[PDB]
Amino acid sequence: AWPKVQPEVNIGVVGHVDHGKTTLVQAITGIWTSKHSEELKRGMTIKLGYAETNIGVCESCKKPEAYVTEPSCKSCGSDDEPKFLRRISFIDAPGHEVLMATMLSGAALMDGAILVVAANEPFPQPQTREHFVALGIIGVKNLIIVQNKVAVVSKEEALSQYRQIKQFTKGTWAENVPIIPVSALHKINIDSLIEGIEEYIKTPYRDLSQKPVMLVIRSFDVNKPGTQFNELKGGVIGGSIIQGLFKVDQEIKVLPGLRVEKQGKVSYEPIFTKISSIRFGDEEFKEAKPGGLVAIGTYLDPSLTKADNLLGSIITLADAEVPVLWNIRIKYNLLERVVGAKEMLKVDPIRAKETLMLSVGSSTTLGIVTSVKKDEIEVELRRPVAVWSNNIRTVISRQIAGRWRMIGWGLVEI
Ligand SMILES: Nc1nc2c(ncn2[C@@H]2O[C@H](COP(=O)(O)OP(=O)(O)CP(=O)(O)O)[C@@H](O)[C@H]2O)c(=O)[nH]1
Ligand SMILES: [Mg+2]
Ligand code: NA
Repeated sequence: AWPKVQPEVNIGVVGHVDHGKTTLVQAITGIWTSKHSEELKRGMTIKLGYAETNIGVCESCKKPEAYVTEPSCKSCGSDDEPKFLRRISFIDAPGHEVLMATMLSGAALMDGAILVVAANEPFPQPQTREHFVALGIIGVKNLIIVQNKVAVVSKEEALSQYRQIKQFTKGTWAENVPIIPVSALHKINIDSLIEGIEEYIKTPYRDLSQKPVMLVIRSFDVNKPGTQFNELKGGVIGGSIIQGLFKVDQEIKVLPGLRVEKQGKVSYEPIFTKISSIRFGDEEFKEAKPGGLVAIGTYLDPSLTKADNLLGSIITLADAEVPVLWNIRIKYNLLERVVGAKEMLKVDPIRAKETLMLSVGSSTTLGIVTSVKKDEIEVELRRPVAVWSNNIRTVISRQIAGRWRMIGWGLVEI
């Protein structure tokens, strides 16, 4: 039988609005990632979506069909069990331009990515570009480009767009990135995509001796309403471990922590707690490593974790030394153009006292520029940010025409 293990790798799913990211994840995993009522109602991804699957291979059968997502080789005429390869998981990002920040958050959790390009829409759409560039900037470079919805266009049209994609990636880090055509909705050529995932998105090496750091994207109260107080379960915090590993019963802290109000005056203080449980999907474990989205059960009052209250926090061991900063210095570079805009726009240089949006790990924070130089800016933040290492990538956004747009990136210097 196949072992029950945590996912060992995170694959982002990005691309322009309605190009079929969520349906693609469903075609691969059998799971629809949209869990929130507002998402199902409006017909869009809003929060980061998540889904897991095992990946195996039928060793006597021919590829790519030999690749499977369940322990069966019957589809190639074998009664033998397929060889288990690994468990993988998907970080399903929203495509809407207004939700770019959320994509950025998700990108901090990705080991690799699939860029979904609809074959029946003109390439390259604004968020195709913005997500692509974001991936490059952040360093998520194990990329597969998927042409989705090919079953509604002729082979000729698909090939025309394929040529466009090669032209686009030529001269960039993605020049030799593979392009794989599928229909997510009708489940066509999915096997080729699985094969591509095995070939192009290897599980990266993990140095488990590093200090444990988890980036937080979820937090919730798992109690049913009208639950008896003496049966109230502790708050749960969800996210991905980007380095090291966590274990049940470890003393941990959430940084920057909780918002404290003292007569209108606002500060943040670390939340200290203890790991009471560890879960990936429907399975419980004793330890949690990079790869997958983990649910950390704690002894926290559920009111503290309710409704993603802790989104953008990090979790570390209680004794870790981590700067929590209300001002940061960033060694930066700007893009030439606002790639996410419908109409072409040049990026203006950073101006003093300008308000910018900074993406750091899973966090998104507004700040005011207090110093501008050619290679460096300094920023006074509205809320503090936890900086767990030197030279963490940040992505810089500017409000253009009422919309926050990515305009550059940098390294947080401590
Ligand atoms: N014809 C066809 N339609 C598809 C395919 N994949 C998705 N769609 C359609 O596109 C629409 C949006 O699909 P969805 O998977 O939600 O796209 P999405 O990119 O996740 C939307 P968002 O950007 O808000 O997260 C749906 O009507 C869906 O049926 C496909 O392979 N072929
Ligand atoms: Mg979606
Ligand atoms: Na990564």
